[PDB]
Amino acid sequence: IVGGQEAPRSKWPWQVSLRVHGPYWMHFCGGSLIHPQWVLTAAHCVGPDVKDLAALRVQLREQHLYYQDQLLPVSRIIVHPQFYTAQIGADIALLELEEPVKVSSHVHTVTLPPASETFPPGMPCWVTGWGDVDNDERLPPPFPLKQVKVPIMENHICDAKYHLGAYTGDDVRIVRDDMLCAGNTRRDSCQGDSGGPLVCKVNGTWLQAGVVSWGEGCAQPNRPGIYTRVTYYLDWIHHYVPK
Amino acid sequence: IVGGQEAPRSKWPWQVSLRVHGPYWMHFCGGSLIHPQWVLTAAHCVGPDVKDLAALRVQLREQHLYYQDQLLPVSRIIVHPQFYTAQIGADIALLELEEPVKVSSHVHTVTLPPASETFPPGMPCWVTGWGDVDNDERLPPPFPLKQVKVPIMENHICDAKYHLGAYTGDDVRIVRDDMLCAGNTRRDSCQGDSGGPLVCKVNGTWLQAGVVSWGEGCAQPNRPGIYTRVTYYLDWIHHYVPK
Amino acid sequence: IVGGQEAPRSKWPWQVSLRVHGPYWMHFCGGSLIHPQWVLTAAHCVGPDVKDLAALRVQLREQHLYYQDQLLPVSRIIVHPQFYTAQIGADIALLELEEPVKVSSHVHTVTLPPASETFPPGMPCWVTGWGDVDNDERLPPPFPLKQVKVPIMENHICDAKYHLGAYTGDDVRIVRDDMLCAGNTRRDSCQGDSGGPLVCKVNGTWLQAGVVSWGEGCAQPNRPGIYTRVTYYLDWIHHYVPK
Amino acid sequence: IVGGQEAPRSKWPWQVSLRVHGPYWMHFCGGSLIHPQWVLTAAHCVGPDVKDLAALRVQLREQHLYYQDQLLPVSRIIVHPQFYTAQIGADIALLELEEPVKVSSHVHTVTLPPASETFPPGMPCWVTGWGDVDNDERLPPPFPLKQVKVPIMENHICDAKYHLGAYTGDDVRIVRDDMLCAGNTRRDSCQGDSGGPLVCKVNGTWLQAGVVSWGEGCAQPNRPGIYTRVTYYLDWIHHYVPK
Ligand SMILES: CSc1cc(C(=O)N2CCC(c3cccc(CN)c3)CC2)cc([Si](C)(C)O[Si](C)(C)c2cc(SC)cc(C(=O)N3CCC(c4cccc(CN)c4)CC3)c2)c1
Ligand SMILES: CSc1cc(C(=O)N2CCC(c3cccc(CN)c3)CC2)cc([Si](C)(C)O[Si](C)(C)c2cc(SC)cc(C(=O)N3CCC(c4cccc(CN)c4)CC3)c2)c1
Repeated sequence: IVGGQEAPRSKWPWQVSLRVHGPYWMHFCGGSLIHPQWVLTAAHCVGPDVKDLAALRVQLREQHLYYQDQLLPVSRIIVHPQFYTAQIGADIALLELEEPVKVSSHVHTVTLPPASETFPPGMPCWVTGWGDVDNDERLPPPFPLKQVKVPIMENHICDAKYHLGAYTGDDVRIVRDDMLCAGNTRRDSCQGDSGGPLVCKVNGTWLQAGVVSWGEGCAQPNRPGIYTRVTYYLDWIHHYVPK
Repeated sequence: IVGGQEAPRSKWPWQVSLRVHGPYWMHFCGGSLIHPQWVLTAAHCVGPDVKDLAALRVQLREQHLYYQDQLLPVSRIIVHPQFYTAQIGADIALLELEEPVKVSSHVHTVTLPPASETFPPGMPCWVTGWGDVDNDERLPPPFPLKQVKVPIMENHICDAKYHLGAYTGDDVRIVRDDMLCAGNTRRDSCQGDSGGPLVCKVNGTWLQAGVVSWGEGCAQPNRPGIYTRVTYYLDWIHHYVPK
Repeated sequence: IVGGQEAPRSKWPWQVSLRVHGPYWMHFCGGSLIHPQWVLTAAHCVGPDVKDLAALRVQLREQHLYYQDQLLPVSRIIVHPQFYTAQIGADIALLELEEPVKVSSHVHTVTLPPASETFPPGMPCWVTGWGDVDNDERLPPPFPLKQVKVPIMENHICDAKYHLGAYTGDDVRIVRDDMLCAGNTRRDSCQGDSGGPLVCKVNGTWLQAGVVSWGEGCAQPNRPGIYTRVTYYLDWIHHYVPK
Repeated sequence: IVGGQEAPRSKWPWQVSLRVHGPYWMHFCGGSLIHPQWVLTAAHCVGPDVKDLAALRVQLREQHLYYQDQLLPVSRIIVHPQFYTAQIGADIALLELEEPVKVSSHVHTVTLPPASETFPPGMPCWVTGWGDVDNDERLPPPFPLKQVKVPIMENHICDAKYHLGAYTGDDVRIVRDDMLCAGNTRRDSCQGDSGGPLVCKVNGTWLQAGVVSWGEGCAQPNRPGIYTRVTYYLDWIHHYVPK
């Protein structure tokens, strides 16, 4: 997370950390708990190549990475079948846990948006995670969960920005319709935040608008953060995740 | 080049090395001389973001990088306006030299196929360059130009290979019609060979079939080298480059 | 610590971590609390070149680095004036804290041997720290304090081992009289354990025999861990540190 | 080499490159040819641990590293028996080739000094090699041999400089009598130059005064280059090398 601050303990009870087995169970991506037995993340975190489930664990909301881990194994990885890269799109995946988790005030699910929410500019939205705090700059020990409030920008404006300084033709769309843009040169998500939630407070309720997907670097001029737009994927999600 | 050998000095007289200004004029990509004043390369070598022309140079056929350079300035970079990443396609670009080269025995142009050329599956073709000799293993000093023989394959087969051990749906296309595949777990192009030529000798004439574009790593199981298919962009190339 | 395990929280109440200012207060060396206001460490951790006192802090006994630090400022660094490199010797230093620590169950001083103490060859001693778990392999998060049991050996034996597979003449001394050796190919101190304590329980009392100083790598054949011999510098230590 | 320039072809016909076997025969140190079958280098290049001769080669004077190698194997490594580290001293070694080399105007031996030469300040002296051109900055391709003219400074002045900014006691000698000091903040030897020659022109004849040994970094204030003083080691050399 570029900018923002350490999250209070009482916030974002749905944030998860994904871990891969190596010299230690290392954090490589975020996620969100959307049901007691399902985690929502980015496909590029766990694909497009098939991975060994045994080498994967999930860790539920922790204030500091690694310090009080209780790692949960995963029975299934479902990756959106149109996923190949994040720039093409469908950067979205589901992790099914081997057991349903017990929920509490500090660990519980996030609400998905109804299909028709657009998340226009000026909505209040936060992104969270344990990624880099700037380009090629890791989150320091003790690895506190960070949050940063990020401005949403309309897709056609974001797409036009991405064309600035580029050879790509103006009519060749960069930012796709299944994506959402947010952030600026002070406030952004970054590497290690992928797969985590962008959430907005609508009519009193926190809703997941996006999954951290990609960008050109982190907090660079005219290159805002790109997120998988969750509304585009609700039917796919509900094919696997009970309501 | 993975699984290759050093090229004899009489061969590949069209090969070029692209150089970027830092502590020295470092090689970052290959190219091919297709006209006395024009180099054909990959877009991803030089875009999608516009970079400074003064920081770029071209080096013509050389047995050993850096030893006896004669570096040529570039007057123009033309990047296909559809390019944004290699996986989406249109990974092709032209460099116009400030001067025509005085062509010779050691240096000369490669012939581009006619639009109708069907390079048959299995045809033995050659890819050349100064890239990595395996995954994350750089070509050692003294940086001899390498060559490797690689069998062309049908896009349908290469697509189906990319889908083995992958979550991507089988009907979702990974290898596209503007691409061409070649190579296997012993023979392949690699990082720093990008932009460089895949050539096939067809009824006795060396034709450029492909531009080194991308892959999942180098020489991995079921992940052949992917090349921009030259016949596909013939008209765009001829829009700028004289016959 | 190589070939060790995580220390129980009741043990090694004298262990300290030295911290240097960068992007965070990074651990670079261990130390031992030998008086409420004094830390014993290795000179090479802080010299031979004079560095800024404000960039240094001390952290007292902690189960996991970084998690719940309470960092203590240092009012003075005293480096043995004979020190220039560990191989020459006099690798020993004192840090005077700005304040006496309020000693307790969890935090307290280690006892230094009397000048006459002959720690016998073979005696089982313990070395503790947050250093590397093998050559060029850093202690993983969450950075638990480790311990390992290491047999003391006679300098004459350790010297002769250092000379095996070496050009150094057999009469030319490598391990010196102000040094003490311990460890084997399974058990040893390592990089980042430097300055930290080698302790032996002698007729029921934990005495500090050594300061982690140097070695040829960690846990290599015929290259035991070398430690500054505490009895040797007792008078210098007592020149500054009250009984 | 820090400062100075690429050496003309016609100079330093006695410079050698030492190579270790890995992905390629990589340069790790210099040396000088002092007899057709003997090379003079620094012990720390090839010790103090016994190394496998088969993994070692010597390369005689080359204008550019790697480009026209003819590597020679070594039958014997003789390391000064008092060597353990460079700061202790006796940083000197001999490589015996399996065959005597043929000498020419471009490849031939350097003259050793008579025992009584002191090489006082103001003598004109050059150091040569293929090392780093500044701290942690490698010599770029095409790796030209560099030279730099360096001022000699008297041992007691150099030793006093090394004490400046240090904890080490003023009467604890840092720069030993078997060493020689040369260089300043613009002109110095560096990592990869070790084992190579410092040579001075005395009464018309080029003489090797030093072997590149150590220092604190390269071209830092008050930290000039330190060399093994060849006059101290002439009897040892002549025990092995015919006159
Ligand atoms: C199977 S597709 C694929 C393959 C590879 C791969 O294996 N490669 C590349 C191809 C190479 C090659 C070359 C020549 C020949 C051959 C044939 N054998 C192969 C071998 C090695 C690598 C990638 Si990759 C994931 C490494 O893409 Si890019 C680093 C070039 C990339 C592309 C883009 S598009 C503008 C942005 C960024 C980038 O800036 N990132 C990634 C996203 C990060 C991020 C994360 C989270 C949030 C945000 C928003 N602030 C940003 C920031 C850093 C990075 C993709
Ligand atoms: C002012 S004295 C000095 C200076 C430098 C330094 O600045 N250098 C080296 C010389 C270079 C140079 C070359 C040519 C010319 C010039 C002149 N311009 C300079 C410049 C860079 C470096 C050192 Si240094 C600390 C980097 O010594 Si060594 C890496 C060669 C070394 C020497 C020895 S002696 C056998 C062992 C190890 C080693 O294996 N270690 C260190 C100890 C560690 C350790 C720590 C704790 C416990 C244990 C026990 N298992 C082991 C393990 C790794 C390492 C010391």
